[PDB]
Amino acid sequence: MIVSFMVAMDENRVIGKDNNLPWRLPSELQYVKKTTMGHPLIMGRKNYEAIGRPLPGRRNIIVTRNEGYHVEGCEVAHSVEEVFELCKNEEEIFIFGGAQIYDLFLPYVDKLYITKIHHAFEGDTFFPEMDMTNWKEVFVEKGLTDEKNPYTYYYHVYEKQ
Ligand SMILES: NC(=O)C1=CN([C@@H]2O[C@H](COP(=O)(O)OP(=O)(O)OC[C@H]3O[C@@H](n4cnc5c(N)ncnc54)[C@H](OP(=O)(O)O)[C@@H]3O)[C@@H](O)[C@H]2O)C=CC1
Ligand SMILES: CN(Cc1cnc2nc(N)nc(N)c2n1)c1ccc(C(=O)N[C@@H](CCC(=O)O)C(=O)O)cc1
Repeated sequence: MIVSFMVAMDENRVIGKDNNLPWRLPSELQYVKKTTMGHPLIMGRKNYEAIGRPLPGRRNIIVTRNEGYHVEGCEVAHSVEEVFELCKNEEEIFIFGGAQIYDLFLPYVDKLYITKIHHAFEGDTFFPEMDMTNWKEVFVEKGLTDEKNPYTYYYHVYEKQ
């Protein structure tokens, strides 16, 4: 299948601060919503706890090592292979991150969905560095600024061959 990364990031690749986004952009969540809709979302359990609930219309798969972790409305995988085992006949798969989880699927990544925020937030979890060269870009577009989304941000999509 197609393994896709889906990340929002800072001009310095920052993706989170607390166990939370260092920003609050409701419109960003909607490009994200519409892109992933109808597709499994694989998210690290630390990511999940930052969302606190199952996101409708998609298979929510939560990656933990913890044999006893359960949340109603989500599957759980203790493994990259268990994730693939669950996504047996899937077409595309969205790695919804946590950097620990971006790290686990780096060998499998087929494409990239990156929002770039042009601003410096002082966060502490970063999106890992990626293949110099390789990935050819396929899509650029500018998002939506307003009171509530008061940062300049752009959607990007890359693909490797
Ligand atoms: N801006 C953005 O696009 C996004 C931002 N974020 C932010 O990033 C932060 C979360 O990222 P991060 O802290 O790296 O954590 P993660 O979201 O990657 O979740 C980490 C958890 O995944 C589980 N895990 C890690 N490795 C394995 C393994 N080999 N097998 C099974 N389970 C494993 C562990 O769970 P356990 O300890 O239970 O065993 C680990 O604690 C938060 O601040 C969040 O808001 C996250 C996603 C996107
Ligand atoms: C902490 N966080 C993770 C998050 C935020 N922005 C991202 N942005 C991108 N580009 N990629 C990600 N992986 C990403 N992940 C969240 C928090 C809330 C919602 C959320 O409730 N989103 C709704 C849409 C808005 C809503 O229902 O309130 C959804 O179902 O997608 C999603 C992501």
